[PDB]
Amino acid sequence: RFLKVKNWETDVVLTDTLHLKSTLETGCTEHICMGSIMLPTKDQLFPLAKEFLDQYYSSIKRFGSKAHMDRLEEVNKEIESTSTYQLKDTELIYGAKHAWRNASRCVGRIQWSKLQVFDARDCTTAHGMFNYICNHVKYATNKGNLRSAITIFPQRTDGKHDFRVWNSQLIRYAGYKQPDGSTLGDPANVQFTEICIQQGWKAPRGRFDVLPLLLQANGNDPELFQIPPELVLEVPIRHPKFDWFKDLGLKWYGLPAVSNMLLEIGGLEFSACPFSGWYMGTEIGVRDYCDNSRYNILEEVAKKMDLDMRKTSSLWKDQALVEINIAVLYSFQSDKVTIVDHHSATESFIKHMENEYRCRGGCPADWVWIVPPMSGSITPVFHQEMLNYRLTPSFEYQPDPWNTHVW
Amino acid sequence: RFLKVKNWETDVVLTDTLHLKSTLETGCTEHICMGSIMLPVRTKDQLFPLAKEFLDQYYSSIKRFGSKAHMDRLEEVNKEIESTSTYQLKDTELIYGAKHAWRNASRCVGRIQWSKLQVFDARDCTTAHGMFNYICNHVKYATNKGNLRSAITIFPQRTDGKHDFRVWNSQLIRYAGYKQPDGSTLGDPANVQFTEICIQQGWKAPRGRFDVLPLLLQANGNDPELFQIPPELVLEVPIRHPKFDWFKDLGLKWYGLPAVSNMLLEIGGLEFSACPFSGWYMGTEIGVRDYCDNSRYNILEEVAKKMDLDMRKTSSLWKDQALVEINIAVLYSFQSDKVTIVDHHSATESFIKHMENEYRCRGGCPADWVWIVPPMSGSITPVFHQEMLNYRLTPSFEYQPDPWNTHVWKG
Ligand code: HEM
Ligand code: HEM
Ligand SMILES: Cc1cc(N)nc(CCc2cncc([C@H](CN)Cc3cc(C)cc(N)n3)c2)c1
Ligand SMILES: Cc1cc(N)nc(CCc2cncc([C@H](CN)Cc3cc(C)cc(N)n3)c2)c1
Ligand SMILES: C[C@H](O)[C@H](O)[C@H]1CNc2nc(N)[nH]c(=O)c2N1
Ligand SMILES: C[C@H](O)[C@H](O)[C@H]1CNc2nc(N)[nH]c(=O)c2N1
Ligand SMILES: [Zn+2]
Repeated sequence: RFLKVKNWETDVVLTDTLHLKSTLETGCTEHICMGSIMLPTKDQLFPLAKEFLDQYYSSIKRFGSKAHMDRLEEVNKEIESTSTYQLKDTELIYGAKHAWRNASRCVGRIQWSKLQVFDARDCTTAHGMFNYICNHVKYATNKGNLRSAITIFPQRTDGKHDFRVWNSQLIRYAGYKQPDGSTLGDPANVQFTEICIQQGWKAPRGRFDVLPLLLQANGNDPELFQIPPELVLEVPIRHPKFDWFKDLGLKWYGLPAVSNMLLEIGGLEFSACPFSGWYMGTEIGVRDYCDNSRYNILEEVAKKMDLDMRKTSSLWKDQALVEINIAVLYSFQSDKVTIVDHHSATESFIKHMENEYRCRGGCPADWVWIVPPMSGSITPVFHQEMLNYRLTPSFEYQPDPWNTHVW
Repeated sequence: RFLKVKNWETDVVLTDTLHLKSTLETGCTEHICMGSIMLPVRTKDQLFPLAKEFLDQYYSSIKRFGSKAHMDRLEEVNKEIESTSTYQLKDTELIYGAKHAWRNASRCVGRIQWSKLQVFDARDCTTAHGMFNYICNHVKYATNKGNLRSAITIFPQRTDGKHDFRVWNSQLIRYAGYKQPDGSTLGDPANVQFTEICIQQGWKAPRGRFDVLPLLLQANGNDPELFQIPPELVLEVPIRHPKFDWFKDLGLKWYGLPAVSNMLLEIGGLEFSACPFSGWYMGTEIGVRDYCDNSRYNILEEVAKKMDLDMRKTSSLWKDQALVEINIAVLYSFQSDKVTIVDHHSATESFIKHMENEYRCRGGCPADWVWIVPPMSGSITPVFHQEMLNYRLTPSFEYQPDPWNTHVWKG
């Protein structure tokens, strides 16, 4: 019931009590751990509302006050009559910030209270969605001095009128399977690109074509919009020492912005809620560039470095990996686009954990995602025991809409 | 039931049924995952089902389930348990059990090897001196002048828990650590507490950076006794770098034989509290953890200094660059001296093939991702992208507390 987490580098032990407030299920049982699996009515709603409103009124030091009891009363009345309820602005803001605070896979949460919340609940059409999203993109980008933001579209009603952004991120590159058998662009995005073309997009057919948005308002068929090119800040990738690096023709975008997740606050479901921060360098340099199923660039880079690729034991993959990651960080920093390295981010997270343990009684953290995909044990998070559990408000994965949607 | 694991690089999906045979707990519940927690005297009544599960598993493995041999063995074991409160394994059952505890070790990336294990039966041992001899023989056999062979040496099982065999060393070969009055540590900081124990017990400490610790051995619940492994049996590798001539002057070396000596082997309900086992190293164990952990030899700074890297900001990735060079050096050094070692790319690739084989022939392969993924270059190894299921099968190796925390001193 009361649980200890130990840091094996520093011997610091912290005690977790926050997990007792956990609500949802983990995927694990006493017989099987699923820690490494990527995807493990009126009646239901009033408890969820009450749970949330209690935590909110507690946060503003007015728990069990008349304003507390009056709002619980009001939400209760409203669910009774209408089958749902509407969050106050103060509650929506609190809820969005806490969904981020509770996101166990996010190493960037020291920042959680500084989130700019854009209330797009008054949106009704796909053109409106497009407008809201351009404004989000411009605000968050801020000419390279990035600011965290979320834009929240209307909540689910009967579920036949869902707002969705069909894109997985606001900004992503097209992928095209070629006669050649190879893939041009991002292999992650082949299926979505086909949907875009099939819906009428005219693809430039290059290696870094920013995808159009596919927006679904009010459960209608999604429509296509292109983000103003001038709002998408991109960074050409060069290396501080290797002059040939630029010749690889690599670039990435400045703004990481997840658009396929579902935000749950007080039992209400916000199925379109694009959110953004800034990159940790490894995300681009290790994963986007070096995953065999992605741009898969290790081979080309190692060749330009003139390394012995004959045997795995020469660690050519590892050498080229480091360089690619030095290049990414240098390029963002030179163009003054906000980026964080995995050493600084993980150090920040350890501090955030201590804060959360001290002020909140714990911090749900998923070690499998928090530990960077390179140089794991030379980051402090590797040595830090973490407990993973699900608190609400939360961000949840949801299925790609082309499976749900009836055209 | 059926559980599926996906590999996100290949889209290959595997189906686990083996997890239905799991019994012990994981630490996890439907409300909390403890997948990153390092650490998440039997009665007769408990013992006969444990013996029976094991014997049914053994007899099935030799295609003799339900034979007269199988039935007669169950009867014989049952009678021994009710008569003596315990039982003895046949040599064949002991071998099978030891191999299976390895096959079942979910934190072990080297399991493709599991069926090649030399088992030394040391159940006739009675004294610390006897244990010393057995362990010397294990070291010499496993070392094989650099052509390393996996092995385990199994000392007598637990009886009343007051007569335990234990190796107090956590590994058979490890280096001393000495806390200095000024707060610095000489040698390996992981081994300071044990080093102080050896010293107190009468060890004459050379007080250098790589002093091989003496063995501290407990037989039959007695106070443990000190013994020095003959130095000519302890194979070591001086670490040098293929391109950097100054790497040798760091004065680094490491031992060739990784040999765990503090774990408990459970077979059919019986508990083998002293069961030292050894394989060969994966390079990162030394180059990443032993050399570069802040709490271990902590060489990153010195290496990066010598390399003249920009050390004013982490974003130059100086630590990452030094890290790779050190690991190249370890692999090169072991290879040049013809001492078995495997790189983390080779080891993980073989583990995936092993895992897929097991899913096909066994219905599963319990694996702990947190431990299986290497501590450098995680996602450029195939295991990073492989979903895994962790659960506990027996026979098994288990952690046990250090014996100095529990021992009743006789004086
Ligand atoms: C401000 C700087 C931020 C940093 C440096 C950061 C860092 C990260 C990183 C490295 C990941 C792993 C991404 C991956 O492997 O694909 C992640 C995941 C995540 N973060 Fe953040 N984060 C930031 C801001 C945010 C914000 C603003 C939110 C929400 C408001 C958020 C919620 C999440 C969620 C839900 C995930 C898991 C995503 C998934 O399941 O695919 N983070 N964070
Ligand atoms: C044959 C070559 C082998 C290789 C390359 C290898 C590889 C590894 C590695 C890298 C670890 C993680 C070490 C760490 O982080 O501390 C490990 C853990 C382990 N392996 Fe092996 N292994 C080998 C043989 C063996 C043998 C012979 C056994 C027993 C018969 C064994 C049982 C284990 C166990 C029980 C662990 C978990 C240790 C603990 O919890 O402290 N492995 N293996
Ligand atoms: C807000 C934010 C900040 C930041 N620094 N990075 C991000 C990364 C977003 C992202 C980019 N590319 C891929 C992903 C995820 C996989 N790593 C997508 C994903 C896939 C699956 C199967 C499950 C899941 N939960 N999430 C997430 C978001
Ligand atoms: C048979 C074998 C082969 C191989 N390649 N490597 C090994 C490494 C053994 C080892 C060496 N140094 C430390 C450890 C473990 C953690 N890494 C010790 C440990 C500590 C704790 C707190 C728990 C635990 N289960 N195990 C294990 C053994
Ligand atoms: C199977 C495994 O869970 C999967 O490859 C994970 C591992 N850790 C990760 N960690 C982060 N931050 N992001 C990821 O996409 C993944 N992928
Ligand atoms: C806290 C965390 O579980 C701990 O640092 C683990 C992580 N993964 C590991 N993996 C291996 N192979 N060996 C270890 O000692 C550890 N330590
Ligand atoms: Zn778990």
